[PDB]
Amino acid sequence: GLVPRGSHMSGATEACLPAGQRKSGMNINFYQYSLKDSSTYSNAAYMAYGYASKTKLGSVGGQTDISIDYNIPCVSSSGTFPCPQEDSYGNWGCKGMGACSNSQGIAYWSTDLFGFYTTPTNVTLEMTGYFLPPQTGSYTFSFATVDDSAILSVGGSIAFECCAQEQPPITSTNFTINGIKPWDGSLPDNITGTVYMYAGYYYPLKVVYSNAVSWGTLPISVELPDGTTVSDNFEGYVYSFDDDLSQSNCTIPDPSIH
Ligand SMILES: [Cl-]
Ligand SMILES: [Cl-]
Ligand SMILES: [Gd]
Ligand SMILES: [Gd]
Ligand SMILES: [Gd]
Ligand SMILES: [Gd]
Ligand SMILES: [Gd]
Ligand SMILES: [Gd]
Ligand SMILES: [Gd]
Ligand SMILES: [Gd]
Repeated sequence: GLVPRGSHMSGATEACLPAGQRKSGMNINFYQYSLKDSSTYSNAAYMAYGYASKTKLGSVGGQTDISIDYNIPCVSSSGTFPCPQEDSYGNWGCKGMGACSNSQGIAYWSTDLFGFYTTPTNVTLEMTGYFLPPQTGSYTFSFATVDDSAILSVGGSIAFECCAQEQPPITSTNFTINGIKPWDGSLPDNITGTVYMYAGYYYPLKVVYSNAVSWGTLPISVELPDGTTVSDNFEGYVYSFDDDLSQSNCTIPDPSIH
């Protein structure tokens, strides 16, 4: 055949070719989330778009280094230092610091989330941008763990619409990774999702992350078609573009035949 036949049942992931000035990194938007609310973020509609109905706190652009690793303070005999969760013990102390005098269960203010001053104990954030595959093939995105609730979505009309990165969130709940905190309690370290991508196309990427209490954690990785893994620092892979709703040709519904 002179041409490829295309993915079966138009199953290729939609991608984009935005024509404007590319910027390195993802945009991060921050939204209010209530301390100790362990229910709101267990709903798919909230995690897909509902988060943006709460007050927007602010934003930071140009972020390439995207994993979350937030540790609450331990107010200790020798001063105040962040405590790795695995080093916390008793009621409570932090290994190497002694007993901590402060509550685990209050809000704490910090810039650790992308330099933005907020409460990482209780917040929801939305990361948007475009993933640029350097290689054609299967990419496997993963969260190593999820504390508390998160989704990852890849593709036009799944993450967001082409050339419209800055618009209000779309309603798609067809998540690439569903790390939504279960009602039942529990969940494993499905957690991963696979997308077949064609080199040189821009794939919309959305990550929505929430925490209700204390520690927050979301280690983000992707396994490339060559079997190597990129973790935390996605520089060279993620980009933003200012909205251009007028760019008629921006959406590529089927990169497998374009
Ligand atoms: Cl601290
Ligand atoms: Cl100790
Ligand atoms: Gd990092
Ligand atoms: Gd951190
Ligand atoms: Gd940690
Ligand atoms: Gd940080
Ligand atoms: Gd669409
Ligand atoms: Gd947490
Ligand atoms: Gd592999
Ligand atoms: Gd803009």
